[PDB]
Amino acid sequence: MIQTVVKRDGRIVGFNEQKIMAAIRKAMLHTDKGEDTTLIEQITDHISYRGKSQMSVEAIQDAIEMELMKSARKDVAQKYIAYRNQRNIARKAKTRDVFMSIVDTPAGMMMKFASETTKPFVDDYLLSEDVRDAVMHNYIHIHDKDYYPTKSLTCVQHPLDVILNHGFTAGHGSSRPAKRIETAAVLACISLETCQNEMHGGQAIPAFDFYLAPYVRMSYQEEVKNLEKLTGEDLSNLYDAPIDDYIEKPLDGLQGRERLEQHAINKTVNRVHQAMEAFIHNMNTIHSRVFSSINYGTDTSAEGRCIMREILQSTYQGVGNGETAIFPIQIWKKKRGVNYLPEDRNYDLYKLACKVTARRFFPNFLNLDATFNQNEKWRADDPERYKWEIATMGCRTRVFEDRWGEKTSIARGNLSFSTINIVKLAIECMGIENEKQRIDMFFAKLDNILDITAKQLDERFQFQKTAMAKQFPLLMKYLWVGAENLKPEETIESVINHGTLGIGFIGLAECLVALIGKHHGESEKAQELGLKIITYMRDRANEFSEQYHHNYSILATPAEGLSGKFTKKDRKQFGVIPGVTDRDYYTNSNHVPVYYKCTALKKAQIEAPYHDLTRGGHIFYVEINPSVIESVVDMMDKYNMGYGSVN
Amino acid sequence: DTPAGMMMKFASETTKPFVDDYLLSEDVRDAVMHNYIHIHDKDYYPTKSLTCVQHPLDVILNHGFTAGHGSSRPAKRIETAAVLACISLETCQNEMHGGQAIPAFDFYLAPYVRMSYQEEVKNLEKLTGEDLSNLYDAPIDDYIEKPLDGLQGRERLEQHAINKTVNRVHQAMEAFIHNMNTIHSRQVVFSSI
Amino acid sequence: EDRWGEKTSIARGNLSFSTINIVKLAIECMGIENEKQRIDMFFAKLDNILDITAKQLDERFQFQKTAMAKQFPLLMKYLWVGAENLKPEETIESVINHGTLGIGFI
Amino acid sequence: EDRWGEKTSIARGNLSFSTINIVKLAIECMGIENEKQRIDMFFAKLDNILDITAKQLDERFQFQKTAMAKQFPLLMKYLWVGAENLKPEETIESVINHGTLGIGFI
Ligand SMILES: Nc1ncnc2c1ncn2[C@H]1C[C@H](O)[C@@H](COP(=O)(O)OP(=O)(O)OP(=O)(O)O)O1
Ligand SMILES: Nc1ncnc2c1ncn2[C@H]1C[C@H](O)[C@@H](COP(=O)(O)OP(=O)(O)OP(=O)(O)O)O1
Ligand SMILES: Nc1ncnc2c1ncn2[C@H]1C[C@H](O)[C@@H](COP(=O)(O)OP(=O)(O)OP(=O)(O)O)O1
Ligand SMILES: Nc1ncnc2c1ncn2[C@H]1C[C@H](O)[C@@H](COP(=O)(O)OP(=O)(O)OP(=O)(O)O)O1
Ligand SMILES: [Mg+2]
Ligand SMILES: [Mg+2]
Repeated sequence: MIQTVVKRDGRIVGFNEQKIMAAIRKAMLHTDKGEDTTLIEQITDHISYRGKSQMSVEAIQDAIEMELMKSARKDVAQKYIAYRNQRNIARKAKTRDVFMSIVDTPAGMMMKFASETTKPFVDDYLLSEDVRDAVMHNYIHIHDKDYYPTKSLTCVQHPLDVILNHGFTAGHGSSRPAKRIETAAVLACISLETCQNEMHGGQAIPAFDFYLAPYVRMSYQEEVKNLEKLTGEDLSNLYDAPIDDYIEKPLDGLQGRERLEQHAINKTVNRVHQAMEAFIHNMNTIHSRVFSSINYGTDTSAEGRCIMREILQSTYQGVGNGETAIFPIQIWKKKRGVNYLPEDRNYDLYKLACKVTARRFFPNFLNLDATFNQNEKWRADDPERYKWEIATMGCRTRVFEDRWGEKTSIARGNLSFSTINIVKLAIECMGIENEKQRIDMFFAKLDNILDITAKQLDERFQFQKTAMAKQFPLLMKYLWVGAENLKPEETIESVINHGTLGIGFIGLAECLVALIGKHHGESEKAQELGLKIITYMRDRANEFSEQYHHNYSILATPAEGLSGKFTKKDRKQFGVIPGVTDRDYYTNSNHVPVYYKCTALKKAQIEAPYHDLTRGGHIFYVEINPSVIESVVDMMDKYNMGYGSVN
Repeated sequence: DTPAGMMMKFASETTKPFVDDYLLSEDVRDAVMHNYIHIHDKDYYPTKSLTCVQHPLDVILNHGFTAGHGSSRPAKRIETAAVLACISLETCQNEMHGGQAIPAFDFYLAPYVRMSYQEEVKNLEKLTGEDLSNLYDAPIDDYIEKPLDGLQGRERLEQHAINKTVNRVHQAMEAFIHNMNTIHSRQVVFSSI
Repeated sequence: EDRWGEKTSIARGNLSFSTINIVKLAIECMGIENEKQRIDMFFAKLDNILDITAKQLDERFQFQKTAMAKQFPLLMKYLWVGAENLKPEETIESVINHGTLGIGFI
Repeated sequence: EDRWGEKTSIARGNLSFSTINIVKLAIECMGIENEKQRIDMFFAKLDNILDITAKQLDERFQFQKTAMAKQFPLLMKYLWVGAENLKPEETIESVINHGTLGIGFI
C-alpha cells in the first residue's frame, strides 16, 4: 500500500487513511446532496492500493480529483478543484504577486491595480470599432490610456506670477502673497506638486529668473531695515539704489556707512543661496517619494543674475554628500544678443552653465535663434518680454504656435498624443520587388492609419471637454489661459481649444531598411525617402488641423513607455529579419542608431533638417571639459537645432 | 472628481473581492457578510501595511535620511528642522494607511533655537568687531522680544540677536502649519503633534 | 503598554483593528421573555463573535509578516523600534510584535 | 541567541531539557528489506517523537511559570535578566521567556 507521505514543507509523516476521508467529506457537505462513507470508502481503498510506498500531498490530491470526476458524482469534483485552486493562490501570495497576474510600496501597488482595472474597460466600452481594431493589431499606441476616463490633460507651463502676487486657495488651504525669497520657492514647489496630481504629464516653470527676481530686492530692503534699527542711522536712500551685482566681498578694512552697505548684500546672498539649495532637495525628494522642468537664462539684472548663479552653484555641489540630482530638469535659454557672445551681458553665467553640464548632467540648451522659435513681438527693453520666449519641458514637448490665439508658450499645454508604428507598415509591404508599387502601397496605408489616428484624437478631445472646472482646482483657476472667467460648475469647452494634439512615430532607420537596402544614416536615397514621408505626414496633419478645427503637430516620442511594446509583437508575427526585428528595441523616432558609428558632426548634419517638421517636440541627444559642451552648443547654433541635451 | 480619487476608487473596488474570497477563512467571511464584524482598511489588505507610528525625530535630525535616490544633511537651524519634520510625515504616509504623529515636539525642536541664536551673534561679531565669546552659553531665562528704546554697548547687541531668533522661529512655525494644511490639494495627510 | 518590552510610546503604532457590531446581537436576543435568560444568550453570542474576531486579527498578523523591509523604506530603517538591525531583504518578523491589535465596538 | 532580545549570555540560562532515544526507533525499523523504505519509516517515527517531546517541554514551561518570585529570592531579585522590576508576590511570566528549551539525543 502506502507507508509514508511527504508534506509540502518537507516533513515525512506516516500514512493516515482518516485524512482523505475527512477531506472528501468536507467537499460532500457543500453540495445539494451529501453522502455517507459508501463511496468515500471505495475511493480511499482505491487510492491506498496502487501506490509507490511514499506519496506527496499534491500527488494524493490529484488522485482524489481524478477519482471524484470519474464516478457518478461530478458535482463534488467541481467543488474540490475550485477550493484547492483558491488555497494554492492563497499560499502563493506570501512571496509573490499573484493578484496582479489574475488581473512594492503600497501606493505603487494601488496605482498598478487602478491602471490594470481601468485599461481594458476603456479599450472596450469607449473606443469606436475602427479605432479599437487599429489598436488591437499593433498599429497605434494611445499614451496614458489608463487615465482616459478621468478627462485629463497632459501638461502646462505655470504662470507663477499670479500665484506669487495674489495667493492661492486650493480646497481648505489658502496662502497669501510672498514677501521674501524663502517663501516664493516654497510656493513654486507647492504649485508644481499640487498640479501634478491633476494631470498625467510633466510640470514646467517658464521664466524662472524673471518671476523670482522681484524677491531678491525685497530681502535686501529687509536686511537694510534691520541693519538701521540697532544703529539709529537713516539709510533710506539705499532702498532703490542700483546695484551692479550681488557679489560677496570680504568685510575687513572698512568702516562707516559704506561698510554696512556690504553686510546687507552678504546676508542677502547667503539667504538666496539657502533658498535655492532647498528648492533642489525638495524637488528631488518629492519625486523620490513628479516631472519638474525649469527654464531660464534670458534676464539681465542684478537679481536675476544672482538667482541664476546661485542655482548654478547649488546644482554643482549636488545633493547630500555630493550625489547628483535627477530632478528638477534644468534648461538654459541662449539667445544671440543676451549671453552668447563674449562681450554680452551674462557671458560668465553661460560659462558657469557650460561648466556645470560637465559634472552634473544639467542644464540642457534651448536655441532661441531657430526659425521656428523666433517671435516678432520681442524687444530687449520690455520688462515682460519673457512672454515671447519659447520654453520646453524635460519630456521633449513644444507648444508655441496657435491658429486662433497668440504665439506664446505660457499657460498652454498638451492635450493628448498618440504614436504610430511604421516598421510594421514597411514589413507588411516588403514582399514586392518593384520599388514604385511598394512605395505607393506604403503611402496608401499610411494615409489610412493617419486618418484613423486623427479620428481617435478628435474623439478623445470630444470626451476631454464636458469636464467641469471644479475637477481641476488649481489648473482651471490660476494656470490656464482663460481660467479666470470660468465658474466652478462650468464646462471647460470654451478654453480647451488652445492645446496641442501630438502624432509621433517610433523608428525610421528600421523602416528604410525594410524599404530600401539601408537606413538614412548610410544612404542618401533613404534619407530623401524618409524626409518625403515625414513631410507627407506633416501635410496630412495640416489638413487634419484645418478640417477638425484643432491643432495637430508631429512629435519625436520620448520612448519611455513604448521602448519595447512594439518589437515583440512583430517578432511573434513576422519572424526574425536581419537588421529590422533582430535587435530587441526599435530605434528612436528619427535619430541615428546607437550601433551605426558616427561622429557628432555627421550625426548633427543628418539629423538637423527634421526639427523643422517635428514642431510637436524634438531632441538632439549626443553621447560622450567645458570645451566639448561649448562645441556642441556651437554646432546647435550653426544649424536649426531646437533642443539639445548633451551630457 | 479629481483623477487621483477616481484611481483610488478603482483600486479599492478591485482589491476588496480578492481579499474576501482568497485571504479570509470561512467563518470570518460569514461574519463579514452577515453584518457582524467590519475590517478596517480591507482595501489595503494585499499591501502588508501598518496603521500608525510615532516618529522619532532625533534620529532623522541629528543624522540625515536616504530614501530613494535623495539624501539630506543634518539640520543646523530651525528653518530646516521644521521642513525635515514635514518631509518625514509626508513620506511615511505613503507607506502606511493611517495617521502620523510627532511626540515631544518641543524637546525635538529645542536644540535648534540655540543654534539659531549663535549665528546672529556671529554676524554681529563680523559687523561690529568684537569677541562676544561668552554670549554663546549664557543661560537665557526666556526668548522674549522687547523694543530697543534705549540701550548701549553689550546690551543692545544681545537683545537684537534674540529679536532675530524669535522672528526666525515664528516664520517657521507658521510655515509648518501652512504646509500641513495645504496637503488637501496635494486626501490630506493626517498629522498630529 | 507592552508585555515584552518597555512602556514607551515612541517608534510604536497599530498593526490593524476591526470593529464588532453589538446591536445586532441584542436585536437577535429580543424574543426572549425572562430578562435574565436574554442577557445570558447575548453574552454567549458575544463570546463567539469575539473569538472569531481575535482569530481574524491573528490571521491578518500572520499575513502581515513575510513583508520585506525594502517596501517600507523610511519606516523600517529609521522610524520603527528596532529598525537599524534589519536588512533590505529580511522580513520584519523580529520587530513586528511591538505593535498592537485592536478590537472595537459601536 | 534570543528571538526576542539581545544576543547576550549574561543572567540567562536553561529552563529544562529532555532526551530522545533514537536507537530504539532504528531497531523497530529493522525488518524492512528495502533500505530507502527503512529510512523513510525511521524519519516518520522520529517526527512524531519530536512532536511529543516539544509538547512535553511546552507543558512543563506552562507549569514552571505561575511561580512566585519569593520562591527564588536571589535568582529573581538580582541574578535574572528582567529582575529588579518584580514584586515578591508577582509571578515570573514576564521574564521567563528569555530562557531556553532543550531537545537532546544519544
Ligand atoms: N497524514 C496523511 N495521510 C494521508 N494523506 C494525507 C495526510 N495528510 C494529508 N494528506 C492528503 C490527503 C488529503 O485529502 C489531503 C488534504 O491534506 P490536509 O489533511 O489538509 O493536510 P495539510 O498538509 O494541508 O495540513 P494542514 O491544513 O493541517 O496544515 O492531503
Ligand atoms: N469548504 C470546502 N469546499 C470544498 N472542498 C473543501 C472545502 N474544505 C476542504 N475541502 C477539500 C479540498 C481541500 O484540499 C481539502 C482539505 O482542506 P484544507 O485543509 O482546507 O485544504 P488545503 O490543504 O488545500 O489548505 P492549506 O494549504 O490552507 O492547508 O478538502
Ligand atoms: N525643503 C527641503 N527638502 C529637503 N531637504 C532639504 C530642504 N531644505 C533643506 N534641505 C536639506 C539641505 C541639507 O542637506 C539639510 C540640512 O540643511 P542645512 O541646515 O542648510 O545644512 P548644511 O550643512 O547644508 O548648511 P550650510 O552649508 O548652509 O551651513 O537639509
Ligand atoms: N510651506 C508653505 N506652504 C504653504 N504656504 C506657506 C508655506 N510657507 C509659508 N506659506 C504661506 C504663509 C503666508 O500666507 C504666505 C507668505 O508668507 P510670508 O513670506 O511669511 O509672508 P507674510 O504675509 O506672512 O508676511 P509677514 O510675516 O512679514 O507679515 O505663504
Ligand atoms: Mg545648508
Ligand atoms: Mg510671515
